Amino acid sequence: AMDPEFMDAAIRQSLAKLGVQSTEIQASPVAGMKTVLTHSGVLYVTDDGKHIIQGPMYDVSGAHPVNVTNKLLMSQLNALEKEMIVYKAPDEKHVITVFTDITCGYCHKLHEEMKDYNALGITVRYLAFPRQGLESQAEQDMKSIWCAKDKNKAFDDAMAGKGVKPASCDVNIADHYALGVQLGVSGTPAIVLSNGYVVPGYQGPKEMKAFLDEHQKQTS
Amino acid sequence: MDAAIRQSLAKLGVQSTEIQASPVAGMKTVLTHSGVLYVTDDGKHIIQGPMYDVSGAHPVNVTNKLLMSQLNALEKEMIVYKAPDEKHVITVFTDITCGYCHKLHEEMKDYNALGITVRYLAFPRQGLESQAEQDMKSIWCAKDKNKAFDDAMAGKGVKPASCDVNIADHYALGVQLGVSGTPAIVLSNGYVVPGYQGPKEMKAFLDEHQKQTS
Ligand SMILES: [Mg+2]
Repeated sequence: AMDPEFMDAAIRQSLAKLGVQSTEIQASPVAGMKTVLTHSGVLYVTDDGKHIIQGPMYDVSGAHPVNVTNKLLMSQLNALEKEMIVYKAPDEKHVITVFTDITCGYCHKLHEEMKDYNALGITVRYLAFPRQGLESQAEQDMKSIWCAKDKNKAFDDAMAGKGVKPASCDVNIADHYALGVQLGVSGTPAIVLSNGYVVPGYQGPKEMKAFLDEHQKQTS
Repeated sequence: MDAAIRQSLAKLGVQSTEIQASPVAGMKTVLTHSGVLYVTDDGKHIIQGPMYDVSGAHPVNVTNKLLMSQLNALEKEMIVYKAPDEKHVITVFTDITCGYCHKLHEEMKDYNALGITVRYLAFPRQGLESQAEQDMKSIWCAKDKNKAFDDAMAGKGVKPASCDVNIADHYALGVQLGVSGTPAIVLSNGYVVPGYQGPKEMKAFLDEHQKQTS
């Protein structure tokens, strides 16, 4: 608190040379490296800022590798819960957070199946991840959806093909996009599980439920 | 010994061929058949390479810089086409069934004429035991390797041969360097330029790179 942070200052200064001007520096479990969040991804940086390596980092001590970068990011993820468009399941067995795009093919398929996911005990929470870019057709539309009085109704309507009624908001979609990139999201839909594990591509309700049951059993 | 690292890797089905120091205290550079992993001494944490030194004016990929030792150790099984007045040396992962590899090769004199020496290693895109692998094994086992390579590239067939070369060694090093296709051009500090590049473009990039890395 009254403790100076010379070394984190070296990290910021180093990244600045690389054009990376906005950073969030936290601890990493690897001795001599810090976790460094940027808009373009997570970087592991030595304390002195001289060596950099792209995330993610794995803990392989247990029976399966866990992505500790994503486990760490679950804190940032869960802290956007009031901006998530949530479809809760009656007796929740599992919660997933999906990065979605209203022009995304399998995002349409997934949303169509929302009832089936919910029937299986799976709650789905959406964050926005527009392919086209951080300033484009989908990105602006999704800002309007996210700022609606009833996000569920708005989202359902766009996905149904009814178009989107505009609105303006505190929410910056760019926050969702950066979290996604940090998590390693390389396209939509991107399904993020409770410990930050990002599922490879789309899984429908039956397969997802099966996978969630095992993921839960084999993660602490 | 690095027992903990090796134990961790074995749990994952990974085969280490070399474990050595890294710029990070308590973390090792681990060379595998699928790439370079950075692994803590205690066997617990892993980050996939490469690592970058960002202290100088320009970032350097230190993983590939380190790998240049492995690369240069293989100098005697490279097929070398030296430039009369050598100003740069590049190493090229090639495949005799790769279209741009023939384009690159047929311009060998023009690269040489600009002062660029080209050294080949084999990278059979279709993996080991493939026909490309076999033909290139035989090529690399010829007594006149340049004669054999030119002739295969010119369509005059490949004389069968056996020797100490194990193409898998070339392939693995390529994968470690980050080679994901042929031809792949490797500069004196391990920097990889993917795909064919013409003589003039290559000469320009080499001059820029040399200025940046001195
Ligand atoms: Mg640390």
